[PDB]
Amino acid sequence: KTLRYGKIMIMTDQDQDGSHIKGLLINFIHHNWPSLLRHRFLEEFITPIVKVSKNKQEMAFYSLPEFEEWKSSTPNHKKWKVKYYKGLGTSTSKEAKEYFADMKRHRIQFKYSGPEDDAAISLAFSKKQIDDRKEWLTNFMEDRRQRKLLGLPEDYLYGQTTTYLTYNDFINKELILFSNSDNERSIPSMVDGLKPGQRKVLFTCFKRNDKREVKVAQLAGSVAEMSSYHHGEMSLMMTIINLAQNFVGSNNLNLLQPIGQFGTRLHGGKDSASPRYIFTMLSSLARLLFPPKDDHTLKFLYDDNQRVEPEWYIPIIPMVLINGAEGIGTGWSCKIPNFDVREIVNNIRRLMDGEEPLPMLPSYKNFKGTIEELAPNQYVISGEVAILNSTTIEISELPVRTWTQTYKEQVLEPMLNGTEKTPPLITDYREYHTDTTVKFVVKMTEEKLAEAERVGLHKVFKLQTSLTCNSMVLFDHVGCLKKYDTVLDILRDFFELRLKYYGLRKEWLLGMLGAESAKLNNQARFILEKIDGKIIIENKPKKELIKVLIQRGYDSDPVKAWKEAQQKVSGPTFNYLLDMPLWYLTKEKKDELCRLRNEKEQELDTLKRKSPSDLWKEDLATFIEELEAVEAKEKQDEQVGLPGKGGKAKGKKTQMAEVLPSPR
Amino acid sequence: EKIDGKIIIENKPKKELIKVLIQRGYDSDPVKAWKEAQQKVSGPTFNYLLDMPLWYLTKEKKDELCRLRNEKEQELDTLKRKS
Amino acid sequence: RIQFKYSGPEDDAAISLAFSKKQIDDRKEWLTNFMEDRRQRKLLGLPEDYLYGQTTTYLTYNDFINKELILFSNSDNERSIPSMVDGLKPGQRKVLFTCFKRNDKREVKVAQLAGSVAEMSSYHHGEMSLMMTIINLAQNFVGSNNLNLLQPIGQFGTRLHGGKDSASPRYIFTMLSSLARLLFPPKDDHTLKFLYDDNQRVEPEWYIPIIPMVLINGAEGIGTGWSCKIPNFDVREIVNNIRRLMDGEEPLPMLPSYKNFKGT
Amino acid sequence: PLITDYREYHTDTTVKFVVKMTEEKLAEAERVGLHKVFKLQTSLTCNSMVLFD
DNA sequence: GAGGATGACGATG
DNA sequence: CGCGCATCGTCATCCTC
DNA sequence: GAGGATGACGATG
Repeated sequence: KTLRYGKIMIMTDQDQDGSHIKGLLINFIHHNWPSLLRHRFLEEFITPIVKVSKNKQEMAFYSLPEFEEWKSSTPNHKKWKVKYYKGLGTSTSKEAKEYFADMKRHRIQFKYSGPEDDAAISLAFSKKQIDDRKEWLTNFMEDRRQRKLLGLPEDYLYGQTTTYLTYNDFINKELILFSNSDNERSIPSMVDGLKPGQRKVLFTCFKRNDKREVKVAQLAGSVAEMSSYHHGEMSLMMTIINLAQNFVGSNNLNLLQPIGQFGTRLHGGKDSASPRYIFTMLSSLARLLFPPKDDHTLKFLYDDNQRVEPEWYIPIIPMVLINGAEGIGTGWSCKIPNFDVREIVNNIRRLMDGEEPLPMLPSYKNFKGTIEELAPNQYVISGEVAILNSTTIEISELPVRTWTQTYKEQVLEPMLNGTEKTPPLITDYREYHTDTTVKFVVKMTEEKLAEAERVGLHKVFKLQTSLTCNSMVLFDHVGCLKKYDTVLDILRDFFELRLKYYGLRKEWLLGMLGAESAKLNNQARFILEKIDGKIIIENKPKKELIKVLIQRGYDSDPVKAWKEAQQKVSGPTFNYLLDMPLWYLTKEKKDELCRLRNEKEQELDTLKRKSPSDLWKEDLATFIEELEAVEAKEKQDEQVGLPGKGGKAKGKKTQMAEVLPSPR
Repeated sequence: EKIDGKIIIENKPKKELIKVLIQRGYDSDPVKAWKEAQQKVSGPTFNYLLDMPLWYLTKEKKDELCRLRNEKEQELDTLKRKS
Repeated sequence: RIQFKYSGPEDDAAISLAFSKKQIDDRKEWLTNFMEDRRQRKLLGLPEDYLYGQTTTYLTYNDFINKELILFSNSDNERSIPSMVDGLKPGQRKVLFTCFKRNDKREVKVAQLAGSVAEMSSYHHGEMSLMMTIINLAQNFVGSNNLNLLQPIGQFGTRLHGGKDSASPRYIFTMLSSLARLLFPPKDDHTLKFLYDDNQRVEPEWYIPIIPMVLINGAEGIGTGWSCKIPNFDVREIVNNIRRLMDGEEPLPMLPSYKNFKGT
Repeated sequence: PLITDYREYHTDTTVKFVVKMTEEKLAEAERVGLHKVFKLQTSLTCNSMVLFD
């Protein structure tokens, strides 16, 4: 009674986001006041997610499995007018009046019995129960896989009216969906290495041509309109900005072109302007990375009866090894550094040959720093320093994760003045930083330089960086998570998954060329028959024309046949034989068609002659030519970024060999 | 004219075809003329006389065109008659 | 980096000219003189004068007031009050032209439409003003408008609290109305001459509606030198008045009317 | 205090006012004017008829 | 009973 | 992603010595 | 000299 309130009612949407807020609130309350979980202190308010209406008849549905059961149990499909309720802006005051007209349906309390539930309350909030959560997610994934294989429908809540709600089912049924969704959206798969947001953006970009430039804010709305994006607008724009970043230490191959200020390498890289201030344009590499002919390979999802993006893609190279996968999710995580793009082609060629591929080293574009690996899955990265004189010194190259403002505030300020425990190390410093390169006119006492050398230049200035790669967990082609050991095994798995598709593409291409080939052959035969002359065009009925076309061995539309054999794999159709203008009756058109019909025959004979092998190399040849062109453009940009200043002076430089602490 | 039959379609060069189209009183594209007389207000064009599919050679298409050509004449006469 | 120059107290009068509540007629004469000079220069084809042609060390206040701020005054006056021919402001004009560019059979988002309008109409006034203009075009409740060009989809603000309590432009949806097809027939596209900016076909300077919009939705414009405030009227009487005028008789006096309003 | 009670049963478009008042004060309100006391009158003038030709 | 003071306002910064 | 100060000018109230 | 405490982080609320 002393408290200002007696009951706490929280309300969220039917999405999984509210589950996290409810869990955090339960944690905040139970952490200090467990005894208040038995006096009707907490309750819940719920909202609808979808409503059907036909002939002034409405039905309420609060669960997606409930909607699936309603579809499986009712013979009316498309008969009911459906209306989705993703957010709060859709509902109106007239609906709120009906919502508050029935309290016993939405206002539901909770129930607590036995201390065992508290363990579950701690399960999602204990830093010492990581393996327990791992087993929990594994059990749920196995159960979902088994239920999907057996085709048995899963269980859901809010089927009928309820007065209370047990915590055990609350944790085991609702928050687990948020955990699964966060894990699915946080870490990309191993097949394409693209997150769902990047996937939606790239699919929307593929939908159009975009010959000219386009705004980011304008593109975000178009992406959200077709990709069914329901996560606000800021996250999508942030993902687009991350895709746009291509500076040193961020990415190695982007899908866009840098137009505007996308954040510099000086202050965090997050100092970019508004998405409407900046412009963007699609790159030329995406055309070769994802060939259009692969659209008939994967099966798209069916949401809102709309053709949407697929679940993954089939790139020519694993993107995780070129741009890095930094994902943080529940149960596991993923952090893979970058590598060299040139070595990937040589490794793939060696694997196609059948030889053991050479070990790779983490590389970065525009980075001259050497990396030595002493222990497996561990790397040491150091920069380069130049000693011009016994007093002056300059840092030539900085290691990865080195920002100008942070490095300055964390190194120069303690070294310049005398701190509480350390004397002033440096005497002077200058920052002549360019757009990409750095300059340090730093002076130091000659006597202190000997001590700095004895201790270590990389050690005193903190130029060494250690990283370990152990979380090699990625989504498999099936959907499972497996902790990997080496990169070469991932390359071999990708190679097998890619080899599986050469035959599929060959089967799709074979016969499809034959269809247009037979179509052109029939058209040429019709032209030759007209030159000879048997079909009278004197106002003859279409029925006699179709009868003659059937009696003279003319097939129907092959394109219609290939279209019919796509969803699951009157009478005849002859529109294509009558939709031809009179230009076909000219000598030049006939002469060019006589060889156009054989231009396809040449490729068809080549496909019948070629093997599934020797195609990957021919596909990579154009890609290597385009990559050399892109590198030439990058060198041209460097020439643009050339002010006219003198080259860096040659000077003594050394790399420290840290003792190996034998970690892990 | 095709029903009567004088223009041979046996791989004749386009030059002879254009010469025949000029000699038989066939004008150029009127849409091109109205487009030209819009900004400030090779030789002849006959693409529209050759971009027609074979469906025009059917009885039903000819019968419907015979009245479609007069559907516009009715509105043209009405415009010439109305104020 | 250019400094300024001050000579003589007379410039202070100009400094007060654009900032005196007792010199309204003086500003009116000033705008009138500028408009007459611009009309004469355009008719004679003589090029006007401009500043910053060569390097300058100082800048006199008299020319500063008479040459630079006057352009802002003219632009604000041109963009604030609509014309008498169509009664549409330049923002509404750009939005309606962009809407005419497409068909829009289904619904569309407001925030998504604003970018498409800004992309083709050469809009350079941020994004908030365009969305606010779209919201004002969307309002159709009692006491606001009598005939809109859109359809009410969502919460466009109620008649209880200011009418400005609407949600985010992305929260709400919109759809083109069916009356616009009859108000602006497509065949009128060959009548007006469009401007040529960026070598691109853009919206015209005005439109030719079947009825004066100022008498159906009101023109509330506040600009420099003058303003405009016209109340609403009845739509049924407009047709009778136009028929009587086509006949050649003296039209009857009208009375300000409002949709769903029984007040005399 | 002029009024004694009031209620606001407002719909989406229409309004409702269950308002009570002293019968004696109603006579004074009538003598003064219902539109005047409750401020229901609104005056507007249209003089700025300036438009772009 | 009249004049200075207070908001109504609609596109833009 | 909601939070908030103003401009140009015109006019309806409105209240006190 | 080792273990708890402090930030690095990337999509979303």
